[PDB]
Amino acid sequence: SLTWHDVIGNEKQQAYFQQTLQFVESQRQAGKVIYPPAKDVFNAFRFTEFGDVKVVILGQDPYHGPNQAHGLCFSVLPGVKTPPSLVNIYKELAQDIPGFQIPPHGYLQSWAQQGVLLLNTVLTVEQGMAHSHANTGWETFTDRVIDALNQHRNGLIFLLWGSHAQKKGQMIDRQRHHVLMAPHPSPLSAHRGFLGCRHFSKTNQLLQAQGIAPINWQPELES
Ligand SMILES: [Cl-]
Repeated sequence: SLTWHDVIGNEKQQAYFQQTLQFVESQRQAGKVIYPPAKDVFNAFRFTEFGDVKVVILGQDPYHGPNQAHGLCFSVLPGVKTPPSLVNIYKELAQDIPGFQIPPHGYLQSWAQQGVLLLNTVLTVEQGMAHSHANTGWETFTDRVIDALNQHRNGLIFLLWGSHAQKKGQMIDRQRHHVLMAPHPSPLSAHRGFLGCRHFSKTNQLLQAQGIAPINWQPELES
């Protein structure tokens, strides 16, 4: 029943956090193209409340091209070309989940509505520049996010894809929470151990073992 407000609202008063927001705003004011739009930065928290989190998936940076990032890792809004990482996520789901169909869009917010926290560890990026906002304080913030989930929840499933995400989750209590590892679904590593990981069926097995409803991984468009 605890909310993000309850467990991490205190971050608003932290110097590092205020300095992160001040930096992003100054960059925007200077004419830097920063993604996602300001109104979307915290969408993962909007769409999966703290007490509602069942599954945590980490990304690193928001997508850095136009029309892509909207505040959820890996997702793009309807009408946008499915980026390479999500192409591979979808390929895995098609093999892993009976009856899953690769959708003609990349919008994953229906996963968030079911309790899948779609968290990037860095929450903004300058256009075309990977890792541009890596050392701005966002990693501090998302460290606090992961610590809150680790300490104040039990039985979460963390899907940690790639070395950055796995290092990010190094403090997660692996007895109290269920951590699943695979490489990043980017084409740079998908074919070297992500494809075949079966994380989506495994996640559902673990949820069912707890008496929790499994995720319907088939993404839905707005109605
Ligand atoms: Cl990608």
